[PDB]
Amino acid sequence: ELHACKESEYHFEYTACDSTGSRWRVAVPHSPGLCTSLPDPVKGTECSFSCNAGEFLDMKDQSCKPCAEGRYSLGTGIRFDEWDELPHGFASLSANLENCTSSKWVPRGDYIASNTDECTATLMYAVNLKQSGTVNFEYYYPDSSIIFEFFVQNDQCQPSRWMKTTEKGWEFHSVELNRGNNVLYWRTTAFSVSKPVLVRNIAITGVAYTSECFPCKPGTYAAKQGSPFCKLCPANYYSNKGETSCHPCDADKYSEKGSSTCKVRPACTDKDYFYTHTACDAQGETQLMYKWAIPKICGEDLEGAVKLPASGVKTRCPPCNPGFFKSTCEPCPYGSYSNGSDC
Amino acid sequence: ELHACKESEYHFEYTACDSTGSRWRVAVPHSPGLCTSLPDPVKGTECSFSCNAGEFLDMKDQSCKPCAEGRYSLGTGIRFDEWDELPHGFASLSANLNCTSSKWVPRGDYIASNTDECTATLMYAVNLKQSGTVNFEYYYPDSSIIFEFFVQNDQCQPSSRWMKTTEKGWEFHSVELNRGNNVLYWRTTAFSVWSSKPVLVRNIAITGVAYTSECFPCKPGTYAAKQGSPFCKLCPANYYSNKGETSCHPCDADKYSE
Amino acid sequence: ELHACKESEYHFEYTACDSTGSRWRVAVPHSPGLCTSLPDPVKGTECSFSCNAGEFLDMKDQSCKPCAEGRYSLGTGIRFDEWDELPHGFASLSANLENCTSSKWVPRGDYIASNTDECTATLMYAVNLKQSGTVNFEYYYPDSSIIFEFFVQNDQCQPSRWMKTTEKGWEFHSVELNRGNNVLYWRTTAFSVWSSKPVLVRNIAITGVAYTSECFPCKPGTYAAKQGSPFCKLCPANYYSNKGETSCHPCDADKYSEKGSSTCKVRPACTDKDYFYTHTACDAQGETQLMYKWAIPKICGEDLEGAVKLPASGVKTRCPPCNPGFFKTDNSTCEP
Ligand SMILES: *[C@@H]1O[C@H](CO)[C@@H](O)[C@H](O)[C@H]1NC(C)=O
Ligand SMILES: *[C@@H]1O[C@H](CO)[C@@H](O)[C@H](O)[C@H]1NC(C)=O
Ligand SMILES: *[C@@H]1O[C@H](CO)[C@@H](O)[C@H](O)[C@H]1NC(C)=O
Ligand SMILES: [Cu+2]
Ligand SMILES: [Cu+2]
Ligand SMILES: [Cu+2]
Repeated sequence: ELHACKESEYHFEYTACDSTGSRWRVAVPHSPGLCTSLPDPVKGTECSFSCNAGEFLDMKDQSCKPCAEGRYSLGTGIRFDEWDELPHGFASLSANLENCTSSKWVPRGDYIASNTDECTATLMYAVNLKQSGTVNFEYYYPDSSIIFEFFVQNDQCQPSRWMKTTEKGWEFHSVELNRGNNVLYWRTTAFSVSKPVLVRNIAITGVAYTSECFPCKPGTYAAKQGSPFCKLCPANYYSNKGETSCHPCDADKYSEKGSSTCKVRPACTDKDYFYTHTACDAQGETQLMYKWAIPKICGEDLEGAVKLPASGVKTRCPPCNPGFFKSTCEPCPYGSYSNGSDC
Repeated sequence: ELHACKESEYHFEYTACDSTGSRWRVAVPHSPGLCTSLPDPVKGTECSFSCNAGEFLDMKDQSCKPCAEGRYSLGTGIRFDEWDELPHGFASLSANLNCTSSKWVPRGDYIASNTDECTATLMYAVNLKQSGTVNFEYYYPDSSIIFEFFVQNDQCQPSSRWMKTTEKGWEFHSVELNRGNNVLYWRTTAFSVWSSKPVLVRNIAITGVAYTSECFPCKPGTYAAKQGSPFCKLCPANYYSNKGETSCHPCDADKYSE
Repeated sequence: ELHACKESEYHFEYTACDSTGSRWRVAVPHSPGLCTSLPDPVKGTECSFSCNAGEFLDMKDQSCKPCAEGRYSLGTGIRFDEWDELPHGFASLSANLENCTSSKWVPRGDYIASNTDECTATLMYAVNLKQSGTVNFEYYYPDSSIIFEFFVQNDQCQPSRWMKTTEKGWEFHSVELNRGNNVLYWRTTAFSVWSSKPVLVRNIAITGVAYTSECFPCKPGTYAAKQGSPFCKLCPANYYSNKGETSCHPCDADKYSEKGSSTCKVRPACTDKDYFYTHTACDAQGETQLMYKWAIPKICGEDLEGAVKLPASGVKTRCPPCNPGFFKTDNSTCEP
């Protein structure tokens, strides 16, 4: 009476994991009572198949496929790059150490920000790692006035906690996590003897045993298949969802790095160009050569825009730097002093 | 904020046929709100692609596949081999020429006509999307009863009318049909000569209906060996089988089976 | 490489209806392979959305819009107001009643006409109503010498069939139809031995066919003012119009226009046939004055040369004796 469903009406699904850990790849119709003669169940993977980053589990043949072009999988983990609001699951508990309740870890923007005043602002995440994994987050440590603590309390609530200062770049941090219900804690306190502490790209690995491919967000492009992270489109290039490559933008429009849509180039203003003076010539006269800022996003064709002023007239230089004798001054050797005219 | 649609979620489907006949193979999630970045629509068959008996339409590559072992497709047609009750769509209307009781009685293996002098009409109003034929096996043992099978047209205009005697076993008959809503009539009126054996009809097969159809598992007691079978062969006596079997298992020594 | 298509290329369309009756509003590019990231298909209406007369189904939002000005939608039905030739789908079958094959429903013009001679001329239409609907047709029945039969056959070809005679106006008729492949019949028999007057049928409108129609620009000579009009009103006399016209454009004085005329026609010069003579009532002295008048639909200009003017008349001429049974007074105004 019923049909014999083709490949389009029956989908593979895994049974409930037993005590030993065996699963059966049973065939299930998409809606009840639509077909019979389903394919016979076969042995599934032993409840621990974890596809690597950039891969998804194909049910037809139980193996990790390398995904498609322009799409990312994030693997058996999650990421918290967005910080417009507090991401779901994060608890921004703030308590006075002994009102600072209004002072807590605030979602400043692309990065979260710590409280500058003297208070205990804890950012806590409670994630149940089904598999052994690690956490990778980028933390900015501008000043030593506010201390940074990152300790993952374990499954039994059982507890090197302090993070060293970061210079120059954002730096990178990573700790190991076990299979227990690990609860991550990000807390900062100010001694009030300021510069807030910033956190970006919280990456927790070993969560769901399997993920699914995700289209690249606007402003992001992925070229090769199986990309754990979808790269960012360069400046002056726009993009959309699922774009394999960034489309070049028009000349009259300017685009920032990873921009969803192009923005019209405004007319150049007096603020755009900056004055400057170059070195002296053979006669001792320096020529001033006005320059535009390298993030030049304005157009000369548009009316009402001040052009780069015509400069370069040779103007006699003042006496050269002390300790330097000339008109290309060279460093006078040690043991001789110069005021700019003679050494 | 939606995951890219995997091969297992989106199910290819054809758009509504336009006036010219162009169709699009749009990709649709099995339930709304699941996927994004679905495969792009492509041109489909021109609203008239039909797969012969024993084949089905595979949407992935728009062509006819040979089905599989132990399954019959019936093609672009229907079949009414079962007669335990009156099949759906059949109107066993009987008009006096009271004879309300007399009509085409649906015996299990075959349908039997009336024996008395009452006009019993077995009507089937079927809409044929494609020009096809109707085939059936009619038993006509006695000539006192007159057997008429005439095809009415789409505009109800009448359209060889009578049938010949079927001596020496069941015979086979077939007439052509048309694009319209042909309405088939089976009628037998018995002359009151004070004497008859009712006319018997089996295996009504109408082709050209509903365009492509899907494969079905073989009915119990019937087996199919190779893919593409338009019908499941009957298992030999003393042997038995079940649904979907490619062969008939032998039976026990202390058991018999027709 | 392909780029995401702006709203100028992808058009919303409905997938094939399933057994339960659910559809998906898939966004389909106009030409294959031009874009990606198309809008996600959403749930459609349950395969039975029927916009009323004067409304069209908007794909952007699944609701019935009131159409635009100057255009009609005809609703979920069809109309057969044109009868210059036999409309497509109509079978004017003629058969002998027992050679009368020559007799059939002739498309005389804006109306169809039945056969005067003794023969059976059936006007058959086979329309598949996807929805329950009605048929509305105006029929003219001048004389009873020719009988009119209008019966609707069902899907199983299994059949009030006789129509009433019409006096004065064209009258209006309507019956009900089912969801089957209904076949409408219009036949006339001429059982009268001595003659005849043909039977006329106009404005056959069958509703409930395709579940949805599309707005159509109004034909020339027709204007539509309010949106959602299931018909375009005909322009009055001396007014011309064209396709999609919201209002009928007034014509020039030298040109005359019939009702529902696409283009104006130059007024010919007045001829002796245009005016008709007549005599008015008597005066107090018993003299009548004749006052020639132009015909009510007079079409001719006085300015054009070669046109005879309205002749000067009104000379008092003594009336003959008044009507029998009527006696005149001093004012010669006879009273009963
Ligand atoms: C105490 O904390 C509450 C919570 O934010 C705050 O509304 C209140 O102003 C504080 N009291 C002070 C600052 O005196
Ligand atoms: C008369 O017709 C009815 C059905 O309408 C039927 O049940 C009844 O048996 C008939 N009478 C005889 C005597 O057969
Ligand atoms: C009757 O005969 C044929 C069709 O049967 C037709 O062509 C012919 O004109 C008819 N006769 C007359 C007198 O019209
Ligand atoms: Cu499904
Ligand atoms: Cu490009
Ligand atoms: Cu066996």
